[PDB]
Amino acid sequence: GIAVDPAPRLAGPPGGPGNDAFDLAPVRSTGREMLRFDFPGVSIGAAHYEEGPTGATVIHIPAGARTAVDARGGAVGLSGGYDFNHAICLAGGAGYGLEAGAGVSGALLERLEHRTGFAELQLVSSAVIYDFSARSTAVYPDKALGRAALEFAVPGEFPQGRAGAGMSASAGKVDWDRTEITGQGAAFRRLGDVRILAVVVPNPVGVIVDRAGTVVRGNYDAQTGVRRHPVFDYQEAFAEQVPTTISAIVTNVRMSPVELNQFAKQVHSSMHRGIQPFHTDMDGDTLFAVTTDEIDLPTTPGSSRGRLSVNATALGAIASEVMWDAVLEAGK
Amino acid sequence: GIAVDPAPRLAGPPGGPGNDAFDLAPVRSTGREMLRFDFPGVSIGAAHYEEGPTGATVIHIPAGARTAVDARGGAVGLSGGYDFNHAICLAGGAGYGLEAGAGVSGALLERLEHRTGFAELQLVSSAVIYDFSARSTAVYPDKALGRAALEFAVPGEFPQGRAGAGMSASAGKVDWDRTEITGQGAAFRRLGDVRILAVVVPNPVGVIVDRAGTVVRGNYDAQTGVRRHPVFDYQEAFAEQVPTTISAIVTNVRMSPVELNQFAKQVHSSMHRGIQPFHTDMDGDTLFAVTTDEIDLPTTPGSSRGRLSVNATALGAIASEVMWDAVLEAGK
Amino acid sequence: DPAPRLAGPPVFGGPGNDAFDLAPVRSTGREMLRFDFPGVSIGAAHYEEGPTGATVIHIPAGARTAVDARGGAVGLSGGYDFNHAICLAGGAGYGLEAGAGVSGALLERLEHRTGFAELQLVSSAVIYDFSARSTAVYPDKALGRAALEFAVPGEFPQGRAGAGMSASAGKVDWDRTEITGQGAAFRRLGDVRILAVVVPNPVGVIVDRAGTVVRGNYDAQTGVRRHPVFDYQEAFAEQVPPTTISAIVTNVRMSPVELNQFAKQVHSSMHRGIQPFHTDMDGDTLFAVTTDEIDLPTTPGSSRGRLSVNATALGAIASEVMWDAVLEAGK
Amino acid sequence: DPAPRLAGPPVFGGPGNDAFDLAPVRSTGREMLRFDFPGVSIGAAHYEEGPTGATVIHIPAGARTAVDARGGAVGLSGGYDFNHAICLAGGAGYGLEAGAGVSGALLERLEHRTGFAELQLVSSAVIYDFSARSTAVYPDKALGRAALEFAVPGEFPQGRAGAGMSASAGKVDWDRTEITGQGAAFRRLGDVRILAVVVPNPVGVIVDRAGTVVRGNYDAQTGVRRHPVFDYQEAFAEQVPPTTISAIVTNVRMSPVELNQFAKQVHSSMHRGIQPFHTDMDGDTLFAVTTDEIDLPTTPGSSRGRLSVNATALGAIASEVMWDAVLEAGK
Ligand SMILES: [Cl-]
Ligand SMILES: [Cl-]
Ligand SMILES: [Cl-]
Ligand SMILES: [Cl-]
Repeated sequence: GIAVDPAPRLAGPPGGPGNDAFDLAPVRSTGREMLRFDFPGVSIGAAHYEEGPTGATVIHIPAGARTAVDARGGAVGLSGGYDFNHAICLAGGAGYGLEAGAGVSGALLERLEHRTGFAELQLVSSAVIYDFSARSTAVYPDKALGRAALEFAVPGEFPQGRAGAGMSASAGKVDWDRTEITGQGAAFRRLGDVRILAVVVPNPVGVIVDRAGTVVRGNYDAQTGVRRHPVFDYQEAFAEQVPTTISAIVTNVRMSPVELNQFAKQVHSSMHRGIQPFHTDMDGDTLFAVTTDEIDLPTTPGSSRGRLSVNATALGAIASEVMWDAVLEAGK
Repeated sequence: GIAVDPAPRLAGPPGGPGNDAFDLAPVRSTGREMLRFDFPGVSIGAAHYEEGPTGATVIHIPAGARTAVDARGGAVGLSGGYDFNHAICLAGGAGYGLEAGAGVSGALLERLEHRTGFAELQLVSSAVIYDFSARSTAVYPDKALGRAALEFAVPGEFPQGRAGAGMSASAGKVDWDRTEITGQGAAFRRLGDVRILAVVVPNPVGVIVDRAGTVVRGNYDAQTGVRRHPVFDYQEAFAEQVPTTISAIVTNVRMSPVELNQFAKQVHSSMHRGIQPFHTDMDGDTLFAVTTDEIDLPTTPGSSRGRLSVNATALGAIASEVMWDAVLEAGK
Repeated sequence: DPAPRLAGPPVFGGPGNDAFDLAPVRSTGREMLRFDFPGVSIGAAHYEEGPTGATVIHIPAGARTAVDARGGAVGLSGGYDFNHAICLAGGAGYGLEAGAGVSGALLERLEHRTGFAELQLVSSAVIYDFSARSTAVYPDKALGRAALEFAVPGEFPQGRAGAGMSASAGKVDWDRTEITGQGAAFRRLGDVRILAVVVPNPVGVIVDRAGTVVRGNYDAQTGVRRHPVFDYQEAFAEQVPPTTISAIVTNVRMSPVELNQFAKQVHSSMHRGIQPFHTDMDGDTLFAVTTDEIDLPTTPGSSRGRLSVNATALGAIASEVMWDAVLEAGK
Repeated sequence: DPAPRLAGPPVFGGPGNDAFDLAPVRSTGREMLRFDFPGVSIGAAHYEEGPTGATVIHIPAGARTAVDARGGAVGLSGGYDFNHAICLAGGAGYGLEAGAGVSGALLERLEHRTGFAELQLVSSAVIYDFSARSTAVYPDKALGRAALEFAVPGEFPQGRAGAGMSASAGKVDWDRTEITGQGAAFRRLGDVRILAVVVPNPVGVIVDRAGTVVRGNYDAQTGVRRHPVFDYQEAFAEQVPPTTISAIVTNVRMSPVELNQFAKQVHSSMHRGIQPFHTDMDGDTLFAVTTDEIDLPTTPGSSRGRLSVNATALGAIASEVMWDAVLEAGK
């Protein structure tokens, strides 16, 4: 059970200098703690500019992996969106921060010795959060930051908390006076040979909610010292006036394109448990579902626990709980 | 707080005669209780065949209303899917049960005196659940049943429980030995002049879960007398072997097509709180978001409860809680 | 240029299904196309009282399907990724009932078995053909049942037959709209089979490969058909300021991604023979169906070129089979 | 038939961006199109070292946009429903970097303000143009910045210019692929303005309105271009068994649903001038952009017909402006 910290992390009231105002040196992000996991073939790197503060987080899978993209929000900021990726790049800096993905792409082209055959094309999908209201600069994750995240990527490690894309992520935006800093978060599970890793950068309009139904991050009211569910503010506002989260889930279980896409949708929708409201017009919510195609499900779905108990739906259910864990690490 | 009944309603272990084996007479469904609400312009009718047992539930809005359709599942059964509807028809009988919608359509053409100008076209969207494993007949909602639901429709009333499309709906299908009968369910809220009505026929692969996180319908294990979360069965199955919900939300608040579509997605995803897992490959999950375009939101979204507190996202949040209530009435 | 078939002014006011004792007629159209495609049957039925009809493609074994619903006024039921039949019909929204007739009849043939892997799946799409006649009659359950019962292997009745009974083209102004028809074409290449079925009811006109307008937007004042774009641009100079439903069925194995992209390609290709097309006023809908009997080779090469045997290539061949079908429809 | 411009065999092995001191060149192409469209600017820049380039449409006030991404190999960034610029580029995936250069330069012009309603939005799409040259050079940040800086109102450099520097057509076999170009066209009708920009790098060929293949799939053995479908069907007889990126910019107000359906229509219409099109091998992507300055009348009638002034009608006019653009590209 994740020990979330009850103390407030109000982001504060929302120009400022841009990138070239500074001599920007990428910092390898360590965050508050390192998650360690065992998943050969998948590396994660995180880098930030302290001058933002803002960052990027890169998932490198050099073999390339089949990918489904679930771009559910109404304000999505997305590059590539490919159904096969060598890397995924998550970044702050809103639409400007997609540039970090170009830094990754360029650097992978260089590792391939600038080979450009169709089958050699290095494919990176990027998505962004708007993290500018959480700080007083206009610094964004650029080319050099994306390359540095890629260079910093190591297998079996993830920096929890204020790190990479999560450096100035924040939640709960009915009013900015009640918005709190979140983080990024990851969690991982091995069942048999099955491996599931979840990565998340929740910058939601809504709030982070734990399995008991407590609001644990975002919409902190300084006048009461309490975090209410946004619906309460929304209903009072209506009674008076009338009259983004970016994520990845990576598994080693083979799924067809159709399965993987429905998997993506299932795990994504499940995140409305831990973030509320979710998939709003104001959110750019995007989830990447990625399989390394290492392990087959059985032909038939049966087990002592039910006829319909082993299949891609079952794995979605299990992966959804890994994701919830990741959202809670980010809000911790 | 909805007093769900803890007693089990196991559906039982899953041919049988079809429609014409019987002299099928539509029954006006009354269910276990009538919800009463005030929403001029929207009528609901429910009819069933006792011989199924199976039913249909029809939302008649004779003025016609702008509609967004969120067909999220992997096994959707849908007819029309129109962005403007005179009626919505929900039915059992799987794909065969879309015929009820044709019964509605034909009967509306007759009220219009068979006028067929472009602007006079009567538009009905239909969606279905597969409810055949809950009974031992092959009877399905037909033309005559849809017409009878339409004829039975009255304003300001909804039959809760085993009624209309919810007559043989059931939940929790990791194994059919643990599947329970659900129902249909509705709930309604008036804030100021704003009216929100929710209607739901949850026939999920997953289970119905209340606001405290208790599983309250589906995946009842007769050997333990308890309902576990499906994830527990799924994880045990994996450790061992390796190595549909149809709904409507109707409001009187004007929304543009773009808003209404994102509204649909938001409220739909929120239902993964009350049904888990949701939006799976095995589900045909479909939500209809409908506005009668009677009341404007304010131009600006501000209030004493926050700068971003009155808008279509806020209304999604409020409508999501009306929907949860409706899912709980269905599982009650 | 062919003789005109102007629809004439729409005479709304007329009797609907309940006013008649409606008798299904097996459509024979103007001529029969004969082809060899084992496991595919086609049945066509109409009511003279409309006149209006439905055309059903029956594939008993069931076949994977991709759906490209492109217009802004689509009228579609099911849209399944696996189908035992496809139902095309007039009657606008109301003709979606014909498909329920097919679904019901198939269930009876399956002796009312209902296990999740035995459900009989029918996708249906419709055209609005009310303006081309003076009744409110639409293809109902019984007419869908009749078309399935009338289905035989390797025949297709061309012209005013089934769903093509009252299809029409060229709707810049109703005074220049012409009756079309339904149309089919078939090509076999080694073991590769491609059947194209089409029911054009376009806002636009049918155009042949020389760029001639061959059906729709015929001006009785001048004796000549015009491309709609000439009417449109003149309309704009003056005032500012002052559906097609189709199936492509083949026996080549394609993955769901491949078949989907193939459906999109062939569908777009039809803007060569119908113009304009995929408009907000159309409900254009194409079903791509494969019986999954023949493999494409593992690599795409041949004496005709390195990227010459693949799904895009089939796309291109099928696009011509489809253009032939549209032209039969308009003939 | 025009003289051939065969690309020649792809000579992979060559130097990339880091091997050069890359100097942006303002593209002038083969000739300048001049037009009058207040509030729209176009800038084009290339590196000779590729050769490869980027073309940027700048709309300072920002404009509503619909995106139709149709191919099975799309390479797209942003895809926003509101844009201050559109960036088209070679370099395949890698050329999406040019758009980040534009985004960065716009931010500087906005003095680094970052409120949610002042974000500078750039959508970018790319073609793979590596096979048409012998280097790995791609349009980078600086090249995107250069094209935005080079932007002026009412000019468009036709031909090998900007993103069209190494665009090519006709990819049944690389030995028959021909260099294309980029192309634009402009039509004004009363106050109604329509600009069409296109960068065809199709697997298919460019075809004119008479149905002639005018660029791509040229056989040096015979001196003649072929429609790909002839190669494909012969390939199949033998062996079984044995991208275009574009913008349509107008000043007419359309609702988001209207503009979207309009984008889809115009995009499909391009299967008349490029064949095949919307294939799984293409990343075909079209941006429909409106400056929202002129209203369509409330009802659609005119002396040219009852349904003659509306968004479908604009669709049809814009489809011809676009075909002119493709032909300029291939010229
Ligand atoms: Cl576990
Ligand atoms: Cl309330
Ligand atoms: Cl049969
Ligand atoms: Cl500017």
